[PDB]
Parts: sequence; structure tokens; C-alpha cells
Amino acid sequence: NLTEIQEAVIREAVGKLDPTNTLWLDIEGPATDPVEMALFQPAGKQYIHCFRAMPGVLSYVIGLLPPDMVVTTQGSDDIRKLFDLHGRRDLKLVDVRLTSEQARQFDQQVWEKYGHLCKEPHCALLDCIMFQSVLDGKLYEEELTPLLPSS
Repeated sequence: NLTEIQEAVIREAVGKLDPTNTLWLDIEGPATDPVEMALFQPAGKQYIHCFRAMPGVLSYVIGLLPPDMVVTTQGSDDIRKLFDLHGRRDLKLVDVRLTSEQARQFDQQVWEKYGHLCKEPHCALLDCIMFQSVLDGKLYEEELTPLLPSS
């Protein structure tokens, strides 16, 4: 349901992910029909990002994640269900459960620095950067390389 070109691009992007490093996954919208999905590796200063077909891309990405890898999210009740339905029971999930208040610690700085990648406002990619910043106790402000160019 994806063109072989799309599949080859996605495959190469996922292949550049390093399994030994933290990997964030965030989905905006219904699990079966996302509007946005983002994957973010702070240590490798890289991300995969795309908006509104989406279900095909998300499924293909899940199928390609490295074996037994730890995925970090801000809530994975449905992501767990998706993983499993796609034959990825081996993927491990961690939910970083910042309170609304905690998650806003670096909201404005992150929007200032990275808001152009998405342009009280929220997008999947920046949420991950914001949460990682809270964990680091300081603003994430590295230069980020997209791994997956807008098709």
C-alpha cells in the first residue's frame, strides 16, 4: 500500500537509527490513522517526522524498528496495541509521565528553537524534545538532522 520508493526511503531512514540510544516515539491523532508521527534520538541528533498514507508509514516503521528495542513515549497504551498487532511484541515501552506543569518547563524555549520544524501549540516532534529537556534538566538545543524527507 506504499510505493516501493516510499518503502525504500523509509527503510533507509529507520536504518540510521541507533538501537543503543534513547528513541522517542510520539503520534498525534488516532493510532490507526495518525495525523503526525515523530521519532527522535537526542544522542544522535536525528529525527524522523511526517504529517498528513500515514497508516502505511507508521506500520512500515514499526515493522522495521530494531529487535527488542526500548521505545520512549509520553503514554503508550495504544502504541502497545499497535506494536503487538503488527507482530512486534518484542519492542519494549517506557512512558515518561511528566505532569502538564512539568512538561511546560521548556515549552517556550523549544518552540523558539525548533518551532519551524512544525510551523499552547503542540506537535509530536517538539513534545519529545520538551520531555527530553525536562529529563536532562536543561534545554535540548543541538542541530537536528531529519532522516526522512517529506514525500
